[PDB]
Amino acid sequence: GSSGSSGSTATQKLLRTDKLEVCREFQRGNCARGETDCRFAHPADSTMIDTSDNTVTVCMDYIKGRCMREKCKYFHPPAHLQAKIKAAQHQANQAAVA
Ligand SMILES: [Zn+2]
Ligand SMILES: [Zn+2]
Repeated sequence: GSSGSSGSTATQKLLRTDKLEVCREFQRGNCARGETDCRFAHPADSTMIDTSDNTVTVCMDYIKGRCMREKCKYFHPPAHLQAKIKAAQHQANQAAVA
């Protein structure tokens, strides 16, 4: 076979929704809005963080309201947030801009 047509651009082609951008301030302890008034998730453990993208996985089950996965090892976002994501899946209208 070809075994590699071409690698001009080094980047995959896909998109996920279970990815929360970890805050930069909180990490050091500067964020005042907190995971509550802050859109970015605040990892308390700060262990499942990738220094490559700086994003944490999102528990799909939990989002639905029932999280009983096997040894759930994903971040659990707050209520306000949990929704922000849900809406995305369920076709709906968007609010104005800030
Ligand atoms: Zn924050
Ligand atoms: Zn979970």
